Amino acid sequence: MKVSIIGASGKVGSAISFLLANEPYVKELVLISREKSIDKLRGLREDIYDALAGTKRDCEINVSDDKTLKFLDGSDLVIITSGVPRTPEMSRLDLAKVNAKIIGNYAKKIAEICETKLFIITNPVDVMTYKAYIDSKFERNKVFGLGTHLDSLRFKVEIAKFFGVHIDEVRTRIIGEHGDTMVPLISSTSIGGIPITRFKSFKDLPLKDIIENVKNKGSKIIALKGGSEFGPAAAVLNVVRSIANNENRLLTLSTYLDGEFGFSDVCAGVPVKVGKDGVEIVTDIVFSKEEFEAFKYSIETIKRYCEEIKEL
Amino acid sequence: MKVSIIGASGKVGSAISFLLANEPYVKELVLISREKSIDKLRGLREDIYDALAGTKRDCEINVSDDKTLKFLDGSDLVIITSGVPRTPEMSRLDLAKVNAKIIGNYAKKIAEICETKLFIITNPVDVMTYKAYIDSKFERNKVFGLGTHLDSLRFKVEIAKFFGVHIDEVRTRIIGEHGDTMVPLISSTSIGGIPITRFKSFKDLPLKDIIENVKNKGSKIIALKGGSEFGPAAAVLNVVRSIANNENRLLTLSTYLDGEFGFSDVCAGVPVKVGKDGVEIVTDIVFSKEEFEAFKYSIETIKRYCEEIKEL
Amino acid sequence: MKVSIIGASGKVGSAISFLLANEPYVKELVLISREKSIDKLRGLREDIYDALAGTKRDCEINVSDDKTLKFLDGSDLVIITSGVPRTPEMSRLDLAKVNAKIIGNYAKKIAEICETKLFIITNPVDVMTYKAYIDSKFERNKVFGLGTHLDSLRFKVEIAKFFGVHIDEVRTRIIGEHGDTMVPLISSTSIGGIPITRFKSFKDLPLKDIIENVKNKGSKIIALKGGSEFGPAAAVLNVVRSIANNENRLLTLSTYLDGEFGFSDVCAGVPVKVGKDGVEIVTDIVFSKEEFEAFKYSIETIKRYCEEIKEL
Amino acid sequence: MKVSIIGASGKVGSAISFLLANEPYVKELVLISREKSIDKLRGLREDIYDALAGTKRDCEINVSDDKTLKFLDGSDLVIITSGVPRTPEMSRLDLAKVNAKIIGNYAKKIAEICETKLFIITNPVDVMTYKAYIDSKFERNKVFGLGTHLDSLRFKVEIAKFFGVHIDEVRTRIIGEHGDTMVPLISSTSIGGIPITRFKSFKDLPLKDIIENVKNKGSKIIALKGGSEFGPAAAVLNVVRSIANNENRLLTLSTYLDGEFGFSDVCAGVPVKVGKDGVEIVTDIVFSKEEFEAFKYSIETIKRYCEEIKEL
Ligand SMILES: NC(=O)C1=CN([C@@H]2O[C@H](COP(=O)(O)OP(=O)(O)OC[C@H]3O[C@@H](n4cnc5c(N)ncnc54)[C@H](OP(=O)(O)O)[C@@H]3O)[C@@H](O)[C@H]2O)C=CC1
Ligand SMILES: NC(=O)C1=CN([C@@H]2O[C@H](COP(=O)(O)OP(=O)(O)OC[C@H]3O[C@@H](n4cnc5c(N)ncnc54)[C@H](OP(=O)(O)O)[C@@H]3O)[C@@H](O)[C@H]2O)C=CC1
Ligand SMILES: NC(=O)C1=CN([C@@H]2O[C@H](COP(=O)(O)OP(=O)(O)OC[C@H]3O[C@@H](n4cnc5c(N)ncnc54)[C@H](OP(=O)(O)O)[C@@H]3O)[C@@H](O)[C@H]2O)C=CC1
Ligand SMILES: NC(=O)C1=CN([C@@H]2O[C@H](COP(=O)(O)OP(=O)(O)OC[C@H]3O[C@@H](n4cnc5c(N)ncnc54)[C@H](OP(=O)(O)O)[C@@H]3O)[C@@H](O)[C@H]2O)C=CC1
Ligand SMILES: [K+]
Ligand SMILES: [K+]
Ligand SMILES: [K+]
Ligand SMILES: [K+]
Repeated sequence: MKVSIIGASGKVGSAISFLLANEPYVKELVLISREKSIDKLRGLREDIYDALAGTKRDCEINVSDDKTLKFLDGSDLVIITSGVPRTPEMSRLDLAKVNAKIIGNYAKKIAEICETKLFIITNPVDVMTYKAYIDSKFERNKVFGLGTHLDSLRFKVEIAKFFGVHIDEVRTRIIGEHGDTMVPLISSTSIGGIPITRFKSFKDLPLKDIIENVKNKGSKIIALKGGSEFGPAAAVLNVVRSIANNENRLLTLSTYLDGEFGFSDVCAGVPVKVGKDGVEIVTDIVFSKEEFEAFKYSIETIKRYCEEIKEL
Repeated sequence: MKVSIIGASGKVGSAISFLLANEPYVKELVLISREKSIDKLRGLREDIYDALAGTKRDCEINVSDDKTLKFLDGSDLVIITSGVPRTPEMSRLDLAKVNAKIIGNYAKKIAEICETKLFIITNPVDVMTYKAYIDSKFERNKVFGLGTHLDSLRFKVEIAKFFGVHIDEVRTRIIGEHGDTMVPLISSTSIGGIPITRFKSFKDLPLKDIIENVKNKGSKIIALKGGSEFGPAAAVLNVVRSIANNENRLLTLSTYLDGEFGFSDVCAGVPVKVGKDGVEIVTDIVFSKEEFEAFKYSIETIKRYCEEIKEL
Repeated sequence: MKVSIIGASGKVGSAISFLLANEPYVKELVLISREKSIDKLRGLREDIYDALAGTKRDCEINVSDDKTLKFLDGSDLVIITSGVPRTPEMSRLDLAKVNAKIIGNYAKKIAEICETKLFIITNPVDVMTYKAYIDSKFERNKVFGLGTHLDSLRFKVEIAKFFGVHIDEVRTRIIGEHGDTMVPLISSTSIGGIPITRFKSFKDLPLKDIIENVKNKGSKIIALKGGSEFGPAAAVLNVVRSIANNENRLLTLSTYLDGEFGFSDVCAGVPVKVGKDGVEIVTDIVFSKEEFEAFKYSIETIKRYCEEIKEL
Repeated sequence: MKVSIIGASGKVGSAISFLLANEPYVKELVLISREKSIDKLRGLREDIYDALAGTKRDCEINVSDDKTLKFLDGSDLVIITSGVPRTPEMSRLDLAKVNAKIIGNYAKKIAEICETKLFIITNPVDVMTYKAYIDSKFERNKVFGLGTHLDSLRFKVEIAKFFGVHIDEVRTRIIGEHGDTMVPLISSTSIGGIPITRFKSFKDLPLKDIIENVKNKGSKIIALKGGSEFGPAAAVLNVVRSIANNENRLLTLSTYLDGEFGFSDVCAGVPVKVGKDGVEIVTDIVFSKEEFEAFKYSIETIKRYCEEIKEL
C-alpha cells in the first residue's frame, strides 16, 4: 500500500505518519508540507526510521512540497490533515471558509495528478469532506472523512470506564455531524457483543453527561495539552487497517449522500462498509424515529455550511 | 505490569506513555509531572484512551505530581525522561550537573517509596544512570539507562538504507558512551544473520560517515523538527518488551560496572541480558584488540563526568 | 504463565499446545500423556520448537506421564482434552460415564498436587466440567469448560458467510448445553456492533437451518475430516488470552451454578467474565422470555446427566 | 494475496492452510487434493473457519480437485506438499522417482493454467524443486523449495537451548542439501547479533553432535509422532510473510543455479532474498575454503539424483 499525508508537519499528521509507517502493508509513505516546512518533514522521517528500528518494522519514506506533490502519483490513499489554527477571533464559518480554500486547492491538484482515495481529517470534517468531494470530481465512494468515527471511539471509552470493562469490549456508533448535533445510537451500543439495553445496570448510566463529555472532549484536550494527536491518529489507523486488507468494516464515516436516508448534496457521518475501493453507505440499518429526527436535524445543520463553502 | 513515567509531559515521555499503554501487559500506567504540567498529563491520558479505543487495546492511567509521587508505589518499572532543555551556552557537564540534581532527587524519593526498576532516559544518559544508581541505593541490576541502544538502532537504519534492505534485517551493537566516544562493534554487525564482513560489498560501506551521522543524529533532529520523539519511545518499547516476558534479550544498555571488563564505579553501555529482574552484564563476549582499547577510552571519558556529579 | 495440557497426544491437545506455546506470555508448557504415548509428546515438543523458530517465539516445554504428573505443580492453568472415542454403540451417557472416570481421576490427582484453574475440553463438556469440579474440590470459579463458546464461534461463521461480512465483524452468544438444547441469543447477536434484528435483511436469514448446522457441525467435521482440531484449539486460545492479561472478556463458558438464574448443582454454558482468577457468572444480562425458557429446559437436560455421573 | 495448496489433505498441508488463512494479507486460499480426498478438504475448510472465528481473522477458502485445478488461476503462490510416504522398502532414489512424477505432473498442469510462484515442500526437496523448475518452464526465480531453511531453524533451536536463550535470539544459516551433506555456516551463527565464535562458551558447544541431531530430526519426529507438522508449516509461514510484504528477507532456500558460486544445472539451498517476485540468489556472500568444499560436495550429491529423475 502507498499512502501520502498532506499535513504531516502537524501533530496529527506526524502521529499518523508514525503509526502508518509501522504497518507491515504500508510499503511507501509520502510526507507533504508547505515548502517552509520541508525540513520538519525531514526530521520526522528520520525520527520514524529510528522508531522502526525499535519496532522491527520497515518503510520507505519520501518527502515533497505541496505544490509539485512529487511521489503522490500512484498513492492508494491520500490523508489530508492540513488546517489553519482557529484563533479566538474566528467563527466556525471563518474556519470553514479558510480550510475550504485549502482543501479545495489540494483536491483539485490531486485530481489533476491521479485518481485515488481521499481521507479528510481537517475540520469541520464534514464540510471539508464535502469540499474535497466536489472539487476533486472523484466518485463519492472514494472521498470520506474521519467524521463521527473519533466520536464513537471516545464514546466507547466513556462507556468502558463507567462499567469498568476492557475498552475493546465496547462498541458504539455515532452518526451525523462531528459536532454538537451528533446523534449517538444507543441501539447500536454493546458490551461483549450484548446490547447495552440488555443490561439491568443500564439505568445507572449517566448517558446525557457522557454524551456532553464526548461533544466537549476535543475542546477539553485543546485546553489541557494543546490538541489531540494520538487519538485521531489511531482512529485513522483503524480505518486504514480496514482499507488495506479489504475488511469492509462497518464504521461511521463522513461521506457524500446522493439519496440515502432521503438526503442529498451533503456529507455526513453515516454507517459505511470500508474496503479497498472506499466507502459503501449501509442503508440496511433501521433507526428509531427519535434517532432519525436527530439525524435529519444534524444533516440540515451541516448543509448550511456546505452551501456557504461549496463554490469557494 | 505497572509502569510510572516521570516526565510524561515532554515529547519523549508522552510518546512512551502512548506506546506502553498500548502494550497488552501494561495494565497500569502512572504519568508524573511537575504541578504546573498536571493539566498537560490530564490531556495526554484522555488522548491515549482515545487512541486505545482505535487500537483495540486497554489500560488504566493515573496522574500525579512529582512531589507526592502518588500511585507510584507498586510500579514494576519507573521510566524517567525529565530533564532541563540544554541551552546553546551549556556544556555537557553543566547539563550533567543540573540533570544530576533532578535525577538524584527523583531516585531518593522513589527509594523512599518502594523497591523497583529505574529506566533512565535523561541525558547525559550514562551519568544520569550513575546518579540514579548511587542515590537510589537500589541493586545495580535494577538501574539502567537507554545508553547506546538508541545509537545501535540508528546505526541499523543507516546500514539498512545504504544496502537497501529491510531495517529488521540488520543487527548491530554499540558499546561505551552515548556520545562521541561510542564504539561500534563491526565484529557484531550482521545482515540476515550474516556477518557484514562476509559481504564483498562491505568495502563500499562509508563507515566513518555513517558513524558520524549516528553521533550527530540527535542534534540533526533537534534542528529539523525540534527533537526526537518516536525513535526514543520505540527503543524504550523494545527494552520493555524484553522485560515484560523475561526474554533476556541481548541489548546494549547503560548500567553500573563493578569489575566487568576491568572497570568499576562507572555506568556505560554494555552488552546485557534484559529480563524481569533487570540487566545482567554479559562478560562472555570477546572484543577485538581495537574495540577493547576504544571501550577503555570511552569508560574513562564517562568517569570524568560521574566523578563531578556523584555527590551533588 | 504456566500451562499443563493433559491429552496433548491427541489432535486437539496438540493444536492447543502449538498455539499456546506461541503466545509470548506462555513461558512454560507441560505436556502430559499416558506412559505409552510419551514418545508422541516428545515428538510433539520437537515439532513445536521448530515451529517457534519460524514464528520468532519461545517457550520451555516439559514432558511427563499422567501418573507422576511431574512439572504440573505451579501451573496457572491445566487444560484437559483426554477422552475416549464415542463408538456407534455408545449412548451419550456411556460416553459421559467413561470420560467421567478419566476426568475425575485427573482432577483428584491435580487437586492433590496443587490448586490451579481447570479448563475442560473433553465431551460431554458440561458434564465433564461438573465432574472435574466435584472431584477437584476447587472453588467453582476455578473450574470451567469450553462449553457453548465453540458453538458461539461456529454461529458467528454462519452469520458472517451468509451476509458476506468479515468473520470478526459478527458477535453472538449461545448459552445452555453444548448440545442439541443450546439456546442461541438473537438478542445478543450483532454485526459491526449493530444488533442483527435492526437490519432490514435479518428477515432473509435462514436461522433454523443455521442453528441445525451449528448443532451438527461437530459430527459433520468427524464425517469429513475425522474430527475438529484447529477450531477448538483457537477457541481455547481466545479464552486463554482473556485469562493471561485479566481482560474479563464476556464469553459463554460452562461453569458450576450455585443459584444463578434460579439453578444450582449443574454446569452449563453461561455468560461469564474471564480473568486471571477464572470465570465470574454474569447475571446482569436479560434474555428474551423464549430464550430463558429454553435455557431452563437445557439446564434440566444437563442436570439429568450430571446426576447420573455425580457418583461415578 | 492468493495462495493455493496442493496437498492440503496431508498433515503439513493442513497446518500450512490453517496458518496462512490466519494471515491478514491472505484473502483467498485454495485447497487442492485428489478427488477422493475432497471431503477431507471440506472438513479442513470448516475447521479453519471455526479457528478464524477464535483468532478474529478472516479468509475466503475454496476447494478443488487436482485435475481441474479450479480456483487456482490468479494465485500469487502455489505450495506443493503432495508426496507418497516412504515405506521401509524404498530407497531415497525410489521416493525421488515417484514424487518426481507427482511434482512434474503438477508443475506442467499449473504452468498450463497460469504463471505463478511454486513453493516446493515435497521431498527430496532439492530434487523436487529441480523437477518443478524444469517441467513448469517458469523463470528460475519463481521456483523454490523449503530446502535447508527448516534445517537452519532446527539448528537455531539447538543452539538456543544449549545456551539457554530465547529462540528468536539465535540466527543461523545452512546451505546445500536438505540432507546429510548440508553445510552449516558457523560464521553465520549468532546470538543477539553476536557471532557465536566471539563467545568464550563457544568452546563448550557440542557442535558436531548438534549437527548430527539436526540431520536426523526428520527421522526422529517420524519415529516419535509419525512426522513433522507445525515446524515445516511455520517455516513456510515465515517465507510467505517475506513474500507477501516484499521484505526480501535473506534466507536459505532451494532454487536453480545458473552459474552462481560456479555451479549450474542443480537446485540447492543457497542464500537468497525472498520477495514478491521470488528468490534472488545472494552471490555477494563469501565462504571459507572449508565451507566451499563442503558445499561443492553437497552440490554433486544432489546432481546425481537430479540427473536420475530429470526425464521422468
Ligand atoms: N477529524 C477530527 O476528529 C480531528 C480533526 N483535526 C483537524 O486537523 C487539522 C490539523 O490539526 P493538527 O495536526 O493538530 O494541527 P497543527 O497546527 O499541529 O498542524 C496544522 C497542519 O496544517 C498545515 N497548515 C496550516 N496552515 C496551512 C495553510 N494555510 N496552508 C497549508 N497548510 C497549512 C501545517 O503546515 P505548517 O507546518 O507549514 O504550518 C500543518 O501541516 C486541524 O484543522 C484540526 O482541527 C484534528 C484532530 C482531530
Ligand atoms: N537516552 C537517549 O537516547 C535520549 C535521551 N533523551 C533525553 O530525554 C529527556 C527528555 O527529552 P524531551 O522529552 O525531548 O524533552 P521536553 O523538553 O519535551 O520534556 C522535558 C521533560 O522534563 C520536564 N522538566 C523540565 N525541566 C524540569 C526540571 N527542572 N525538573 C524536572 N522536570 C523538568 C518537563 O516537564 P515540564 O513540562 O513541566 O517542563 C518534561 O516532562 C532529555 O534529557 C533528553 O536529552 C531524549 C531522547 C533520547
Ligand atoms: N468442547 C468441544 O467443543 C470439543 C470437545 N472435544 C473433545 O476433546 C477430546 C479430545 O478430542 P480429540 O483430540 O479429537 O481426540 P483424540 O482421539 O485425537 O485424542 C484423545 C486424547 O485422549 C487420550 N485418551 C484416549 N483414551 C484415553 C483413556 N482411556 N484414558 C486416558 N486418556 C485417554 C489420548 O491419549 P492416547 O494418545 O494415549 O490415546 C489423547 O490424548 C474428546 O473428548 C472430544 O470429544 C474435541 C473437540 C471439540
Ligand atoms: N522440506 C521439508 O523440510 C519437509 C518435507 N516434507 C514433505 O512434505 C510431503 C508431505 O508430508 P506430510 O504432509 O507429512 O504427508 P501426509 O502423508 O500426511 O500427506 C500426503 C499428502 O500427499 C498426497 N499424496 C500422496 N500420495 C499422492 C499421490 N500419489 N498423488 C497425489 N497426491 C498424493 C496426499 O493426498 P491423499 O490424502 O489423497 O493421500 C496428501 O495431500 C512429503 O513429501 C514430505 O516428505 C514434510 C515435512 C518437511
Ligand atoms: K511499513
Ligand atoms: K495496555
Ligand atoms: K510462549
Ligand atoms: K486471511
